[PDB]
Amino acid sequence: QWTDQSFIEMMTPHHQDAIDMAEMALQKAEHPELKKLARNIIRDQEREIKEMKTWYQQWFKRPVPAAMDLDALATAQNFDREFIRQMIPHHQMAVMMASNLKTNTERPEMDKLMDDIIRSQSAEIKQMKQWYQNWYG
Ligand SMILES: [Ag+]
Ligand SMILES: [Ag+]
Ligand SMILES: [Ag+]
Repeated sequence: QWTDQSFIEMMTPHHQDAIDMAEMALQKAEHPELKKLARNIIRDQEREIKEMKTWYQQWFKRPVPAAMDLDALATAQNFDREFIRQMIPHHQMAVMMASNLKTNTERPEMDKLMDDIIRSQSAEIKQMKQWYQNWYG
């Protein structure tokens, strides 16, 4: 059961992990589709980290207090395959957390953010699943 506070505390580094992996994709991705996805992840999730940080300090009067395998990704023969393998369940975790917080929060800021996370990351999961089939199925 997430609260606004615990959600931000956990979703911030969770998002940062996705961003870090997407950054690696800018260099190492094989398919242009994956590079485009990576750019979207960086743009959307950096923005959301910024919003969460701003709100956290407003609401709690203090800054946000400080799981994926980048090593495995960097050495994979197929970067895109390993990226998808890790990013799908990572995204699924975000969707799960967001869906729960949506039922717990009273804040319009969080309600809208949850909708964005659920919509965008669900769509990206669908894309990645199809690409995986096309490329490796
Ligand atoms: Ag996240
Ligand atoms: Ag993710
Ligand atoms: Ag979690």
